[PDB]
Formats: sequence, structure tokens, C-alpha cells
Amino acid sequence: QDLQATEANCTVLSVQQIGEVFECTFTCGADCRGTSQYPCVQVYVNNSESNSRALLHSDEHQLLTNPKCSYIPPCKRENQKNLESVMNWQQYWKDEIGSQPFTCYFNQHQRPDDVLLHRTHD
Repeated sequence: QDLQATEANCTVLSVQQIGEVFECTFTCGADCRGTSQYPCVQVYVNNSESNSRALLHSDEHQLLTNPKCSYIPPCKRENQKNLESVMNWQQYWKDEIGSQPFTCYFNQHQRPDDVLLHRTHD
């Protein structure tokens, strides 16, 4: 499944303080996979193309507001330090999606890459 094209989710986390829980995903050989559970985290995009999750800090003020959110061991491929660039990130999604996560699904089993692009609705 993961080895072949099939499921790939692309969602922009929503902006919330606390009261939300998220799960992380991992992929290994021998048909073995692992997941982790952690409270609410900053805002960015979840790359479930296989088992990756990217988190970005919208601002330090949010951390002071929800310091017990990402304090738990977060799973990120890279720190991705971003300063003024972070403001542009919100402007890019805020101007298009406004603030609604989305999921995707695609499979090469057919021949190329038929993909789906469902969006989150409030």
C-alpha cells in the first residue's frame, strides 16, 4: 500500500488553542507501522504522503497562549525555522483556503496518478 501510490493526505491544520489531539504516523518494512499521540500543535500542513507531519509556529504569542500544546515531543522532519516567511504562509493559505484543512488520495495502480482533493468545510 504505502510502498505503492494510494493514499496521500494534504491538510492545512486549523488554528485553535487547546482541546484538540493529533496523531503522528511512521512507516517501516516487515509490514510494521507506528503512530504517536500528542495534544494540539502549532499550525502548518500535514504531509501524509506516507508518514510525515510538518508543523510551523504562527507566532511566539500563540506559544505563550498555548505553551502546553506542542511541548510534548512533536514529530517534524526538520525544524524549518521561519521568521517573516511565516506571515507569508498564513497570507498564502488565508487568501485561498482561508482556514480549512484538506485531504488527498491517489493511486498509480491504474497507470499514472489519479488524485483526489477533498477540502475541509466548517
